[PDB]
Amino acid sequence: GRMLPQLVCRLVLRCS
Repeated sequence: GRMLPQLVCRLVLRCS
């Protein structure tokens, strides 16, 4: 995984 399964939800946290 990593940078794929959370690339979206993180996207939120991408900007976190």
